[PDB]
Amino acid sequence: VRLPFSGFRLQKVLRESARDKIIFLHGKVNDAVVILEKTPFQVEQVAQLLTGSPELQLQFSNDIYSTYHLFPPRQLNDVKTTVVYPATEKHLQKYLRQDLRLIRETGDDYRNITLPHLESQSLSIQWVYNILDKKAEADRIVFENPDPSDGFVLIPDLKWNQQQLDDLYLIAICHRRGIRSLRDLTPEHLPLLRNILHQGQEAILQRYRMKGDHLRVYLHYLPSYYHLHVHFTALGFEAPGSGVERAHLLAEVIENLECDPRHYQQRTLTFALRADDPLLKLLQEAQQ
Amino acid sequence: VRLPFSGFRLQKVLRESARDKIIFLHGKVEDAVVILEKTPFQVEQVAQLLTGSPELQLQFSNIYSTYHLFPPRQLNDVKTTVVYPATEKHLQKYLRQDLRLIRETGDDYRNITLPHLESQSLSIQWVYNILDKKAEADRIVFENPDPSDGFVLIPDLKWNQQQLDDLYLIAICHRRGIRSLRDLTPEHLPLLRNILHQGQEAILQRYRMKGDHLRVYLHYLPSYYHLHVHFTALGFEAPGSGVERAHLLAEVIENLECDPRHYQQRTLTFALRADDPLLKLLQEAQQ
Ligand SMILES: C[n+]1cn([C@@H]2O[C@H](COP(=O)(O)OP(=O)(O)O)[C@@H](O)[C@H]2O)c2nc(N)[nH]c(=O)c21
Ligand SMILES: C[n+]1cn([C@@H]2O[C@H](COP(=O)(O)O)[C@@H](O)[C@H]2O)c2nc(N)[nH]c(=O)c21
Repeated sequence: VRLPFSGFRLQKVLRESARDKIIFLHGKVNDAVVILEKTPFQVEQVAQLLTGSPELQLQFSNDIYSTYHLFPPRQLNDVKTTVVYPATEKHLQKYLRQDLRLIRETGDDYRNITLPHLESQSLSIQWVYNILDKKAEADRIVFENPDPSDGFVLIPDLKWNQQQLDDLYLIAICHRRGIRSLRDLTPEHLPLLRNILHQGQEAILQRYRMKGDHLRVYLHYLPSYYHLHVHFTALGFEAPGSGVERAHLLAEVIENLECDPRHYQQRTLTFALRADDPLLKLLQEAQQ
Repeated sequence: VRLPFSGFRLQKVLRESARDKIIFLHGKVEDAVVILEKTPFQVEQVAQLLTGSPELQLQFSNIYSTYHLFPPRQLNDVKTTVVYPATEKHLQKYLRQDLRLIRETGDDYRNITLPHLESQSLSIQWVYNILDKKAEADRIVFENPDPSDGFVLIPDLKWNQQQLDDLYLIAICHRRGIRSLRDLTPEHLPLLRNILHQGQEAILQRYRMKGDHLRVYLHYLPSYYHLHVHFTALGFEAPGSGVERAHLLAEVIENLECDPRHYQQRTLTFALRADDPLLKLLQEAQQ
């Protein structure tokens, strides 16, 4: 009934998520990670509490709505506490997560700052080509249009174990090379984009029995690697990644191109960067 | 204080989630919805608890060890929201349902969605209360009182105001009759900009949070049909901030600048519940 160490000095919040009601703490002892997570409610305990006189403090009241701070008895307050002692530097590194900042990249900013900065790094996407010519992961191919210009390869995301449909996640990687991102799309890629959208959906209906209206289909701007690929996710599955600051629906990307051929070269795209990403600093410096 | 009703007979669990530790309850008291949500942690006060004497209880063990922790009163705050009297619309709104996506064309909005929308929607009495100062007046963060281009920025109902990690404010325009994104024309640009700029700058004044820490957007299919803009901490993955729901204000403004008839002509994408009559009406029109 005690911690495996004496005393706890907070050195750094490695990561928090108010959505999941969780925190990851790094504290020195006497190196150790503590993790605190609020628990699910039990229906009967809450219902029992609400027939009575719960300890409440009013936050506000408007018409039929009202909110409060409730301070319930012991039974509902359980915090799942996961300690990690000792902690190597590799444990502290895998929990660390950087604050994100928003950036609004005009078309000119892309050509002058982002693109040059990207060309100065040499992101190897050799792994992608190995999938495309089946040197790697051929067993995982769900569907393929083999057309070198307008085709693609559909594969399940590495983390989706495939044992349920709640969290269905696939990605489509285009066969054609040199499409770095959203920024390179023009009406020329419309047939490719249409193939991914409608053949991708038809593929998933066949393999997994999931209708098209159960699919969020999108690209990421700022993607993690620079060779066009599209995400197909179950709609019921909510993660960061389908957020508006990063996800662009393929269907809408296609319609933008049909209405406005130069949309993705001329228009301003909004995305988030880690606060320590040199690109963030370079875009800021150029915008003031 | 006390709840605005007495008793509570659980009729049904509308929605229950282990992921984000929240429960939505339909009770008789006359209907009421009572929402209970576990709260984010306060950093300086967890560090205090751990260094003193925690109340622990071993469960699993190995370097991985697991416990049940029962903290003192301060860390146990549960965000409690009551709708009372709840209407039939409230009961369906919060009920766990299978969601389907729909791509609503400009014509689908005029012939199907809007006429359905004009039949009925949730009362907007709370919005009129904020604007007329009969409720929540002492929580106003910034008001531009211009009838047409003005708004009131106020803490969202969802936010318990205890930490910044889940900062959440809404800007509600003073001008009536702007039901949603689909009514926005270039004449609304000065308003939308006022919300973007004056809204962000007010957040900078009050909370010291820069605008690049902020996600600022509208919901399409909003639950309440009187234009209002959401302001959340970027680091907060807020429900309703997914691409199938949220439209960045700065992007809406620029859409309007490039193409004046954008939100009347273009196809929007949103999710509807399976028990939503709108979904069936739209699906019949598209088959
Ligand atoms: C009844 N009511 C609803 N809200 C908020 O206003 C927003 C309405 O936003 P919406 O875009 O119409 O969709 P949503 O209900 O699924 O989020 C919500 O985020 C609520 O948290 C409210 N916010 C305040 N401050 N006061 C209220 O009385 C009130
Ligand atoms: C090296 N690699 C990266 N990815 C995907 O690309 C994204 C970025 O990966 P990183 O964590 O290496 O930046 C992830 O979502 C992965 O799903 C990869 N996906 C597959 N299927 N196979 C690979 O070997 C591979």
